[PDB]
Amino acid sequence: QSAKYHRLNLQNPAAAPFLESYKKAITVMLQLPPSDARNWYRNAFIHTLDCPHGNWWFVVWHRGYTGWFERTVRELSGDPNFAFPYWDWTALPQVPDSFFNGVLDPNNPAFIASYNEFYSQLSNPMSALWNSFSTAQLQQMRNRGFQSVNDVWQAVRDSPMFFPRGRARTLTRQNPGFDATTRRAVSIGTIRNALAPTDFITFGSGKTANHSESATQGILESQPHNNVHNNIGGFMQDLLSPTDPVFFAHHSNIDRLWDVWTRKQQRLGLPTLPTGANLPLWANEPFLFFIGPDGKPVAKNKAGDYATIGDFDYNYEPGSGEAV
Ligand SMILES: [Cu+2]
Ligand SMILES: [Cu+2]
Ligand SMILES: [Cu+2]
Ligand SMILES: [Cu+2]
Ligand SMILES: [Cu+2]
Repeated sequence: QSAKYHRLNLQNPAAAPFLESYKKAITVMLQLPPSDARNWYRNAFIHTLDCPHGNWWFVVWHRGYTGWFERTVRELSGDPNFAFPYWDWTALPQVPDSFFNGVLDPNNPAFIASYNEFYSQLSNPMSALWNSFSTAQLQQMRNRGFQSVNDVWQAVRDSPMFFPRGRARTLTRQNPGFDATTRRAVSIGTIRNALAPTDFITFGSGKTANHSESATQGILESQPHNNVHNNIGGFMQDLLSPTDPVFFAHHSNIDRLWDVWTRKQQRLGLPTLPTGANLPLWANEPFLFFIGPDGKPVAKNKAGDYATIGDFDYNYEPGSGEAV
């Protein structure tokens, strides 16, 4: 658990400068040309293109994506100590009041206001990106049902995934609280249920052949993760969710709950990952779309590279977890 960087509770007074650094980076990334892969919308589209939902690649893909984006925020904030604070929704079952301030709020006029402007600004860059894809990357797009960039845009338009100014979230500063179901989903009882499994698949959601396929889900994915996404509403209810800065605070917390689970398993001398023939099936899954803090494609392009915190070199201030 020794590490250079420290993911703190966003309610920790020592986290406050990191939330100001996050606002500085968001402003930079909204101002970068969408030819730069660290542009705010370019970053969100990595999620649309490659995120697994409803399978055993859930926690590990999100560990990869959050750790790379953490480096990008560190770089573009000029804050060399930056680490993503976590939203402990078990302790704070509401959108944090701090995420309604400045560019932490995706209704802020610094954000693209309309689908029309979004398409205008991102269409040529996303076509250029498509035209650059390797054989391997085009196979990932085929596995996801995308034959061209315009199939991605059809999904963006028809879902819909983009929300205009005033609708970027459903929850508001005045009424930021979760509904009864989502309050239960983030309750200490449900979190303890989420941590109880003693094998990776039951913890982290069901095995599939490729990470664009849907399977049975674990508690961590199906209850606190999914219910929080949908109760926030707007961007957070669909696959351009990382448009909302709170996405990374939500995922800092999910990743903390994984760290809690791994340490619980280690204490009991039980496996922390899939075992036997399942281990290479899981570890060898291609993750081909991550962007480093220099805006270049990353070398670490398989799920197994992200099994541990590893090179990302962060630890957690302890939060809501198992009964001691
Ligand atoms: Cu330190
Ligand atoms: Cu996701
Ligand atoms: Cu630098
Ligand atoms: Cu620099
Ligand atoms: Cu999520």
